[PDB]
Amino acid sequence: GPLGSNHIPERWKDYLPVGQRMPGTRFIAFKVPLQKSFEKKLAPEECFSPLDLFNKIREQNEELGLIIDLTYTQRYYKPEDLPETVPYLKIFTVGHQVPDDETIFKFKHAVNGFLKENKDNDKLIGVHSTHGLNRTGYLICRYLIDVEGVRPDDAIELFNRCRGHCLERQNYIEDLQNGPIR
Ligand SMILES: [Cl-]
Repeated sequence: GPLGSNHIPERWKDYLPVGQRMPGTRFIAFKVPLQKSFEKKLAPEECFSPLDLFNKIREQNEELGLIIDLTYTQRYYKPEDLPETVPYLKIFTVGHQVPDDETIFKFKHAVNGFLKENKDNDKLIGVHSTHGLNRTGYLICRYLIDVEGVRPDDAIELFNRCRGHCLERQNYIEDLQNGPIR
């Protein structure tokens, strides 16, 4: 049979696929869409493909202008397979430590480079990890705190309310609340 991993990440099925766009920002968070080979392991209602991602964005009357992918554990999809042409960036966010400073800067640079080129539209920066929750929430909130001067608890609350789930990792939360501006 074909070569290619296709295991469903632990807890992936448990999360709402796509959050609401965060008002006051151009962020939106989602869990990783899965390419076709994964679907052998899913019920139809559990599937969440790249097509489903774009459909759900459209349902909100929004449009992605950049995808930032934080994942590393498997090949989940190839950007060139996305059914809409959208700028893409991989930023590997590995393991469970607070994302390192290089990762934080690469995130900020990607966001800022997108914004500076899109001042006549409201296209979004879509950010995903596996669950679209922990690494995603951390980086979004770190951006808001550092770049926009948002109080950490206000960033976390906005992220949580829009995502549909609360940021879980306590070390991430603690760094947001008490760690340094990068
Ligand atoms: Cl991952």
